[PDB]
Amino acid sequence: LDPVEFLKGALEIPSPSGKERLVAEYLAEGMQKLGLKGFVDEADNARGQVGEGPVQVVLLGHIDTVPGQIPVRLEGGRLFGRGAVDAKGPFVAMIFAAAGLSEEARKRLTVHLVGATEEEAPSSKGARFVAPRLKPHYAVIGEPSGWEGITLGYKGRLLVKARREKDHFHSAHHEPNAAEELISYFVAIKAWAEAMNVGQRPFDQVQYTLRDFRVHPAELRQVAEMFFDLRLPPRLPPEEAIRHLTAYAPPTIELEFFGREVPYQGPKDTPLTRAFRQAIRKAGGRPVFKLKTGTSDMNVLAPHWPVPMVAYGPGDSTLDHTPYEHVEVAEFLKGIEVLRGALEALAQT
Amino acid sequence: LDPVEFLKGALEIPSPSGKERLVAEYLAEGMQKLGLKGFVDEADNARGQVGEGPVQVVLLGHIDTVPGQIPVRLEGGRLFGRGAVDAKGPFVAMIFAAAGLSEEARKRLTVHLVGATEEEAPSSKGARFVAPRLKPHYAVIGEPSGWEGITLGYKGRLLVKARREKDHEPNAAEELISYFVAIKAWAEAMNVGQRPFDQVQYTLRDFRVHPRQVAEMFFDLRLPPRLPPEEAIRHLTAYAPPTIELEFFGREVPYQGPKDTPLTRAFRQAIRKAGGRPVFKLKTGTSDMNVLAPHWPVPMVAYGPGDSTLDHTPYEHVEVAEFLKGIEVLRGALEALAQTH
Amino acid sequence: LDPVEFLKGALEIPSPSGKERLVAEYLAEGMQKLGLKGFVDEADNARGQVGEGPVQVVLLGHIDTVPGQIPVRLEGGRLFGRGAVDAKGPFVAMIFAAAGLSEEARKRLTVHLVGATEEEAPSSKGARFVAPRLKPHYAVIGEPSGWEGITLGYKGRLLVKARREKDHEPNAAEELISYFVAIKAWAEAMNVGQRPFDQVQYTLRDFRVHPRQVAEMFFDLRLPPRLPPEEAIRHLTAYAPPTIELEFFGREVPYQGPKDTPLTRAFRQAIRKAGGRPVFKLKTGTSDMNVLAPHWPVPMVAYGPGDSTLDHTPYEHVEVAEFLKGIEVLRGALEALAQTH
Amino acid sequence: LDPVEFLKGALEIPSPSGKERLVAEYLAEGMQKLGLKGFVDEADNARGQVGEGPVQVVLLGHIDTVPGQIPVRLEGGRLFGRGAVDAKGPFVAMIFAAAGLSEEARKRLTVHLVGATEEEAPSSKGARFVAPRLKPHYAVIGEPSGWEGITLGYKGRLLVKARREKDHFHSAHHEPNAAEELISYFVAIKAWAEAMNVGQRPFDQVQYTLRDFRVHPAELRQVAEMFFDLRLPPRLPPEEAIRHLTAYAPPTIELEFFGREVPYQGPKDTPLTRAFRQAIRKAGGRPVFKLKTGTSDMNVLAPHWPVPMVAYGPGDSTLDHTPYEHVEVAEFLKGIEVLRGALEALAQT
Ligand SMILES: N[C@@H](CCCC[NH3+])C(=O)O
Ligand SMILES: N[C@@H](CCCC[NH3+])C(=O)O
Repeated sequence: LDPVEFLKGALEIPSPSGKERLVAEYLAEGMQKLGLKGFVDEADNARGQVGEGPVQVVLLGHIDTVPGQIPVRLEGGRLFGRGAVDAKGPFVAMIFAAAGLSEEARKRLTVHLVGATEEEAPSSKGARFVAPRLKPHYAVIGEPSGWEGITLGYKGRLLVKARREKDHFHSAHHEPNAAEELISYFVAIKAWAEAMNVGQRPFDQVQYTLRDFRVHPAELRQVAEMFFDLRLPPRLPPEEAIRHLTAYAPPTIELEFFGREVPYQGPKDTPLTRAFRQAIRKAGGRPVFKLKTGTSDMNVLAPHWPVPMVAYGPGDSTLDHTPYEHVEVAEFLKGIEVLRGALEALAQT
Repeated sequence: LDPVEFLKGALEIPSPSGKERLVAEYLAEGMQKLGLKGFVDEADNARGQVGEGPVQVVLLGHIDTVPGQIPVRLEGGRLFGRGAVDAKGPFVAMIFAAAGLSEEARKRLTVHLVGATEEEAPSSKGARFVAPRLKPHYAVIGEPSGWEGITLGYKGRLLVKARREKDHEPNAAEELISYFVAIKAWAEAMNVGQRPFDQVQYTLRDFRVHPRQVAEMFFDLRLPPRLPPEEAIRHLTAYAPPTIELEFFGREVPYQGPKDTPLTRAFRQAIRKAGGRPVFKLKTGTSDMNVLAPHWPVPMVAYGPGDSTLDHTPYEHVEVAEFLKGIEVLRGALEALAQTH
Repeated sequence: LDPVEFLKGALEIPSPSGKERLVAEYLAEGMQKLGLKGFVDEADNARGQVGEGPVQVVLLGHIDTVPGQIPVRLEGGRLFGRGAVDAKGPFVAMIFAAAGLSEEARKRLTVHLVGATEEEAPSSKGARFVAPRLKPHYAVIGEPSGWEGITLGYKGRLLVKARREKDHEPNAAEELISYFVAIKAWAEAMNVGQRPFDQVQYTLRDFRVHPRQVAEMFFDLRLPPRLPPEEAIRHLTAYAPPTIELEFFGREVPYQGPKDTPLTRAFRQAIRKAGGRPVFKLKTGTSDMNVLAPHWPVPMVAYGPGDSTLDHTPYEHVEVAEFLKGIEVLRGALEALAQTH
Repeated sequence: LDPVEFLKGALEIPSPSGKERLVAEYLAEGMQKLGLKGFVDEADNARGQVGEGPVQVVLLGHIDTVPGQIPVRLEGGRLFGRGAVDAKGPFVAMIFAAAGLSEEARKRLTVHLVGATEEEAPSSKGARFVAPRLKPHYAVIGEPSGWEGITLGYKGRLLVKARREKDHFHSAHHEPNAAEELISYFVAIKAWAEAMNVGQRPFDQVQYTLRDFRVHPAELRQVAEMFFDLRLPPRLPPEEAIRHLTAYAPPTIELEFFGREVPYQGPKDTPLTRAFRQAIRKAGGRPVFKLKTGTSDMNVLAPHWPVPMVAYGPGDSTLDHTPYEHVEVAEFLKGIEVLRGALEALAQT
């Protein structure tokens, strides 16, 4: 069973959020064959396990991707595919790493593998299913950090739907219509963020994105709806961010919040962090700590698992969600090498 | 034929822009019966004609409405329905006023009746159909002035489609918002110290986002005399970088006619005789008056019973008493200017 | 002593906050002469006292003004000057009303007169000096209500200094602007649908830029009952990142007293007897009523002749007739509540 | 006469705008000694000349600096001083370059040197004095481009003073006061620029800077004043930019415009451009074309001299106006070398 050919076959199985079963089965097979006792759980996660040691470590990735396949090709040193980077590659690298684990290490560690479902959706159903069922001492989240990167944190998230409906009236009267009231709210949110962001590094900025806007063709009534989202710095968790957005909203506007995720930023010096620092050096690289603008199951899991936790994976995260998503094979391989080393170093304490 | 019941039956026939034929039919029927030689023209306008005299008077209204039907009912002295005020009401008032003209006036005037199609749309197809097919000495536009009101002017108009196309920092939609916010701030600065007729009005009609990335906005400007379409277009294209593509359509010139005119004097007398106090008005929407001024270089006002603040609202209605006063005023004004000739 | 000429002489003495001594002197003099045992206290307040009765009534006004002297003149029935309305006028009206009290009332009431210092400043030093030195059963605050007007309430207040300090993309000044623009947008959203008394008012008082780079702003908020100082402070500090430093001072609680009270009833009678129609008012500024409510848990209103829209303007004046009606109303109200006791 | 010691002595003579005479005299001396016939003109420019050829080339720098000396020290390979980079170094490099010119080149070229006054002020008096007096075939503007850089353009400029005065009134009334009306104008300008800048590279963006804001302590009247400036892309020259700012200003606001400068962006392939491309290669570097966000006498002179023109100078322009302004000596020297080569290559056609 070869790392890159196993990944390729993973990439070839489409797995938009909610439709992960086929790939879970595949990942579970490969894990069965590698001695990781693979299976597919009640949430359709790809599950595995190796080792019998008392130190519980969870290697948790996600096996869903954003919708829309890209044809898979190995060409040059680059493997192309939806999920190459985000994040079938990272999770497959977890699988092979765990598969090549020392007897010494299978003595100190019990390593649980979770290919989580619906990480790309608001639910994170998969990570949430597993949260009350595992009690790790350490957790590694499979998201692309680059093979030399150790990511220490990810921003939180808030999804907002805003709505205005009112009686229709002539477009020449000075009173704003429903769409305009929504725009004006959004503009107020921009102003709020600009003030909130003064002097702040990107990890500490409130960021917003207008995702959708719809206006009903008006007849008796005007209806407009707006979907936006925020990426949340540590200083502004979701419940605080809701109080702010609510205070900036006039009473004419209906708000619905969802996809609440808390930010997470872990300390620079833990057993886990040293373990990866050492493994990247062994593998011949220069480790760099990273903080990421995105949101991951690290945010989802932090409230449940009060333990040292980082995110690691080969590949370049700026290829998330693009039509030419790919990883360098040599990077993917260094990725496996780093995961194994990190586990071994963990076991050597 | 009863004025109010005839209007009611007009309201009961949906005539959203482009689908005016059924109601034109009904209006033409009614005009036949009244001795107004009713018919439907090629542009599906309701047409009628009375009189033989040398001086041509056009009473031009419109018979399309914006969409959304209001259940038609008579209740508490008010007739409710889409078009009650804008502008089936005013046109029906024109029909009945014409129908009761003295034989004295029918020899001084020839009076043409046009229930125009597509006035609520960018085309104004209706009014543009008859523009070169009639040669008025005077013209009255049927839009709600209030029964004691005579409307001297309507703002011009410009419609705009803005488009932005990108690749998946801020996205196409957000960039269109920045444009919209700048044009708003521009309009506020241009408007400081101006009365409503002299203000620029800038409205977002629609905003469409398509998950490359692409977004469009449609805007609707109403234009004061100091800022006609080609001027407004120069500002807007100047504030748009080449990356935001603008399309212009629906251009109409503002119009504001003089306070003292034979038409104007006729209506003030007609109004006083009907027991009211006449009041000049400038309207902040746009009308077929704007479409027609460039073709008919003649005295022109807009008149009709009803309160224009109900235009396009879901409780559109006219007061019955006021509607009847509309009929009376029209007839007397028509009468007064037969006397001046 | 003539009321208007006495007021005039008061206006003619500058009393910007902190420099009230000369005019307190003059007011104390005048109160001596009137048999009101005039003096100047340690906080430089103008003080006076009349009556012997068990029920203490405080007529408290202020004698400082904002800076900028207006040439004092009597002209067209109007007395012009800094303080004419805010609030030398109301206090002088209180002096003369007290000076003409019946001997019947002088046995029911003891009436204290305070021309407070520094009411225009954050300190309100004056009113805070007397707060624990008097024990009123009722209190009247001398601020322009209009002669037919009785003021039930004034908004609270919060002052803010914002500072930003950097190294020479956007500069410190611009970043302070972003904060200001956000707090404005916050206030507009909080105010939608609220009457003025229930609105938050957010004013830029000063903006200082010093070419590291450093800039400061000073803001002045007026606060509705639903948003007192400590609440307003929680919003503002929440919307400020740590990089923008906020200082709070000048906090005053909003106050809005009940419509039906012996004080309130007294003034409505006094007003009717003076030939006017009494009207409750809520004022959008801040006053010593706000400073004093927390100390004097007793019925309280503000009253004085003059139109408060002239506060702080360069044409500040009171109409002479209205000023005299102020005297009359005050006296009658004082009289009416001696009768209820 | 040594390049770096001559520069050092230039840096030691303070020359804030308007007070350049002392340094002009010094620069003129050195030019006299080097055979460039130095003198100080009616505008206090440092003037020189070398060569008798029919091809007129002007090497024009500026000898004024922003106010505020920094103590001069040669330490490490770095020479510290107000003007090291902007722009006494560049002009001194012009002087020594011209001084070491071939006989072959003094035959084809007449090279005019101008150490212009008041370039850092709105006037640009010095460049404007010289504009009607020289008819170059080529012009090189002495501003720091880096020793490997050839700058092809600089943005234009507009200075704006805005004022509002009105009758004073109570701070609790909803009507905005004078300072607030000015802020609101500025905010409108921000919105205008944000829309103008959609999709635009920095050289093509309208940029603004609030320079000062004053509010009179109000007594009978409110007075507020605001000073800001714009850096102007090629698509928006100063007269167009005035129409825009004026349209966004309500009639209550008084505007005064000044320091109008037109943007300039020259073509990539001219005799001058090839001449510098070749000289940087000879000197062992990789030439890069640059467009700059700042404004220079290149903008001032372009309308007068319809000829190929670039900006060149050793040093890093991000040290303009900072308290530790300096140039690497070795860079300064490469700078001279490049200027000479460029002149020689010009003469060799
Ligand atoms: N009267 C309608 C339509 C104007 C366009 C004329 N074809 C309006 O104000 O929107
Ligand atoms: N009445 C003044 C001052 C209020 C502060 C009381 N010490 C104002 O509205 O600004």
